[PDB]
Amino acid sequence: EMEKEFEQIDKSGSWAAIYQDIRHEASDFPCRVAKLPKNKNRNRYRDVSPFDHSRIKLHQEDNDYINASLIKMEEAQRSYILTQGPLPNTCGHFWEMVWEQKSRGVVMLNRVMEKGSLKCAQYWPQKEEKEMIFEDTNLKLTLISEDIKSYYTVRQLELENLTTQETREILHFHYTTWADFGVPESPASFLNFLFKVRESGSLSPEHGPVVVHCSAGIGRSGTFCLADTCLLLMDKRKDPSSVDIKKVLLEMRKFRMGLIQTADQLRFSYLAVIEGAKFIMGDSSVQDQWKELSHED
Repeated sequence: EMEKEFEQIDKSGSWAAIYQDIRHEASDFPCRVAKLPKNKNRNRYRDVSPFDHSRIKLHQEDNDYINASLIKMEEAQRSYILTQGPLPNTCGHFWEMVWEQKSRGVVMLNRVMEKGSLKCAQYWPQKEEKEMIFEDTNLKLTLISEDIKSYYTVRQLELENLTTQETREILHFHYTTWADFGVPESPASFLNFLFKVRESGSLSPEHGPVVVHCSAGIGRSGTFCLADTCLLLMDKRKDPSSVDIKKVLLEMRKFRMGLIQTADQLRFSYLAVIEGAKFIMGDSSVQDQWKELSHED
């Protein structure tokens, strides 16, 4: 039981040792494309790169590189694209990826400005009447509407391929109070947000993989994906005891390095999965309780 092990780790005060064990066991695969000289200005962080085997390729002749990884969870049958916060020169690439991969939702777990520094380009329009055109990838992006809550904002965007005039609705789920190298305010607040993404249809198999990013796309992004996958696995046979969280994280780390950046994020991941199990195991009313506890307005 993840709960029985959670209590053991807490009593031992061994979250740091557990977390370092995962670091030591994690997969190591080449990132040769990411390290090519011509891609240096496409990477936000020197030490966060996509593995070659799992990287998303842009469908263009010139340079197909974007710092983005396809995390394909075979047993859970869910996929995610994890990517860095777009740079000023990679916003067109970012939306090209969204188009080519047929994603329906973008989950953003950071703010543009965090700890007095710019963590992410302003890659979507903040005003309906000021749309964005990405000339390098021939895409147009319009803000359609916005639903602002206390700690998160949901936006409806229209993405248009200008070459064909095809248009798609993109949902943007923006968690605005989650500090880098931090944890959410509560399991309830995090799960309320996760179930909002789930409820929108953005995670469903008829769409492309959801795009998840923070600044580097590994820490907060890893926490989000790990909790979601763990809850989905539990859902499939109604068996909380069959879910080994550490092994799920290690499986995810076969597809992108560094997922979950602190021991307390790992610890939080356990808390979120343990609490979310109440919903999975038949207590539907807990979802309402999360929404109230989250004080979203």
